[PDB]
Amino acid sequence: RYNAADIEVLSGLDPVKRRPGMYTDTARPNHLAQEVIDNSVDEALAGHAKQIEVTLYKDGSCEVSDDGRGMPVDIHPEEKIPGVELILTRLHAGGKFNNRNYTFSGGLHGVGVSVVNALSTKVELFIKREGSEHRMEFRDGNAASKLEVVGTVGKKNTGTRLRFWADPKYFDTPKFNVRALRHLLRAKAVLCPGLTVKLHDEATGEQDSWYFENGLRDYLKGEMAEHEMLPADLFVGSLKKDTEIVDWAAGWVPEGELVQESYVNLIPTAQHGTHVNGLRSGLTDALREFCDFRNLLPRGVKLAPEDVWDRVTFVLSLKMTDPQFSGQTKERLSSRQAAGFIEGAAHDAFSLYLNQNVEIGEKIAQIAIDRASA
Amino acid sequence: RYNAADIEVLSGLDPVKRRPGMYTDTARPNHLAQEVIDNSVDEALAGHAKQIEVTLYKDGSCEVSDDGRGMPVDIHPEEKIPGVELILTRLHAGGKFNNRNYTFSGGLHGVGVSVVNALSTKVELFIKREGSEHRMEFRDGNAASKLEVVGTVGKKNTGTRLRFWADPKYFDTPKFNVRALRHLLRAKAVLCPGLTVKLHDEATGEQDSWYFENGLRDYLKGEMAEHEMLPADLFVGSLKKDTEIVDWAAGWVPEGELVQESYVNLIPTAQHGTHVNGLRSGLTDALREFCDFRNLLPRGVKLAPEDVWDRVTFVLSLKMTDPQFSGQTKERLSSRQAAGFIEGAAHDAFSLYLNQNVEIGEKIAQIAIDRASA
Ligand SMILES: Nc1ncnc2c1ncn2[C@@H]1O[C@H](COP(=O)(O)OP(=O)(O)NP(=O)(O)O)[C@@H](O)[C@H]1O
Ligand SMILES: Nc1ncnc2c1ncn2[C@@H]1O[C@H](COP(=O)(O)OP(=O)(O)NP(=O)(O)O)[C@@H](O)[C@H]1O
Ligand SMILES: [Mg+2]
Ligand SMILES: [Mg+2]
Repeated sequence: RYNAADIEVLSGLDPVKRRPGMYTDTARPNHLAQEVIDNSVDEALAGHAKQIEVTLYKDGSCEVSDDGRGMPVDIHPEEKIPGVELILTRLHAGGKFNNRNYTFSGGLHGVGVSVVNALSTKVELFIKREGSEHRMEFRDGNAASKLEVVGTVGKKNTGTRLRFWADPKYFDTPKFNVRALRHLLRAKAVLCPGLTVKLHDEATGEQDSWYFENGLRDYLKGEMAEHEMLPADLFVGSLKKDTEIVDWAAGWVPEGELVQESYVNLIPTAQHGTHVNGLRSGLTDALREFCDFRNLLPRGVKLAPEDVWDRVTFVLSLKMTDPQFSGQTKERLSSRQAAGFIEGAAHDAFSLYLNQNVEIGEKIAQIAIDRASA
Repeated sequence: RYNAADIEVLSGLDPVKRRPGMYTDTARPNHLAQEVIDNSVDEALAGHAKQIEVTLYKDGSCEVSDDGRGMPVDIHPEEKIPGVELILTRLHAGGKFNNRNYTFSGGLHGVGVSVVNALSTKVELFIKREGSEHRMEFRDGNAASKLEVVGTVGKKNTGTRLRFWADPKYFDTPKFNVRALRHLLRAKAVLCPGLTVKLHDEATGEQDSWYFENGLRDYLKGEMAEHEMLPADLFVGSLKKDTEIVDWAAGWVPEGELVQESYVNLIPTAQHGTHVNGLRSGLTDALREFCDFRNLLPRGVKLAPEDVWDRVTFVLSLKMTDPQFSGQTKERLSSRQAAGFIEGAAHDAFSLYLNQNVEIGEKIAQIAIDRASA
């Protein structure tokens, strides 16, 4: 029949092994690498790392090296294991449930690295802290070694280096999408100024290396260099509040295909969420108030946000303490705070731009008016 | 600094309370009710329940009652607490990790009910099993009462009744979307024939009761009675293989707005996924093997899936052992197996309909090819 005994409890990393679809993208191990990139970028965003180096080995493994603080090797006071063993083997264990150890961290669930380990036949990592370099190895998510000291290092030579071999049984294909991972990694250098990011595909000999201090405008200009945007130089804005920061570059294109990237604590949000909603409302408000204060609007036509957005190319990078994502892969942002904050920020900053740059704003407005009439 | 002590381990329901966005749609508590609905529908899908009754009380709470097997009240052999206590209190604990207690269940993660309670100021449930009626109450996710024997019942009166009071701090709005929950509940009666589904919103004066012995074709006809489809009588198909079942009704609409509903073990998948991709592939493949065999397709123009799919209206219901969803909200199905299974079923079944009903099959092709003209 049906009793309490028929209720089974998955513990440790087993929930990830039995249903990985809810913890990662099972199409490719790219998002597993992303999880490791993110923890390195989070160290970078906290002013502790200045270099992320990603290597795609010919044996299918991927490795991420940062010069951040290194994940703790110390013994957990109420968990009996060294921190790294705890981090790699337990769900909902992480340093980012507060805003003490990381301010604007991409990681929030304490699940990321553990998913990598749970879905990797092998994980080998080297941590450098307190003058000593350590090594720990895992197999099929289980601890495969002890906390080894492999060498001595300079006191301030710190960092985490993690290399994982994705188990092909959990994925439609074990092959990495290099173009996507290349694009992803460069944007991390654009969005975290001062961070040097390198990628090395040992299968093709590719090397790439990025460093940008103030490059959001030039980043989006470069991604649509073939197309004619207006303003030709890409309206950019910003707003800081030490709990929320927003940066964006936006343009309107009469012809061609649209770059539309959005980010939350440097994590890409493919289905965009609420922060993109605020940018649309704010830009729309500033544009329907510019069409009316100047009577650019034929009569009978009213601008819907859809008309504003149909031909926009934007790059939105929001940073906030405690975002709210809909899943571990973090594809849309559902924080309701974000919609208003960006709408206001963009509404003020675009209104000033238009009343300062009247002829350009008209040419913007005509693109929206042409979409609404249609 | 930053040592192992700074790594926090959230246990119990604490992960849900600190980051509810990854476990539910925090825009409104609708998805909390869905989790309770889903567990009742799974009892129905296992041939043990024949009526689910949903009541949206004016005090903001929701209650879902089924006449199924009732969730276990005995003590778990290795967890020491009664089954209901384990179900409500622990993550990744369920009877749906195998195909023993439920064959085609919507639930797969063992997390659903725990999320509802974890995000509710109060939860009160009644179970009917073993001739005795039990009751247990929760507050803020914690057990607030014991497993009380509140009454006696007949041997064959069995069932589960759960009432939860969603904590308003976790949600953008505490009011339920009745239109959405109304539409949802009707699909459960349509997709599980013989199941009687009742909705009672005590605030809207609304009462509803759904029962269909065969309603898939009639369901889509009613939702697109406002537009003229082709075939006017709605091409439908089906296929069973003792591991997966697929049912669908599909039509092509020259004018009006397209209803496109997809389901996996009766759980709605709004961002459809692989089951819809296979249906699109099968129907498109079958239509060119018809446009080319009957030479209705101009050459130099080719039929792509987008052209077939541009104006399709479908309702697709897949049932399979071990689906794979991308998140707790189960918005996309990523099982790549399902894509092929439906493609074959749809490809064979659509080829037959066209070759028998060609004057209709032609007018279908005209919609697809004209759409390709652009
Ligand atoms: N490169 C690193 N350097 C230092 N600490 C790290 C590093 N990578 C991971 N950590 C620690 O590992 C813990 C858990 O990481 P992880 O499993 O990725 O979950 P999370 O990053 O905290 N949040 P999420 O990724 O959304 O599940 C964090 O609390 C960090 O303190
Ligand atoms: N109405 C019910 N009748 C009988 N058993 C139930 C009922 N509701 C819940 N259960 C049991 O409680 C377990 C946990 O349910 P739940 O937390 O909703 O997750 P799940 O159904 O296992 N899968 P998921 O919904 O994706 O998390 C189920 O596996 C059932 O065994
Ligand atoms: Mg992380
Ligand atoms: Mg469930």
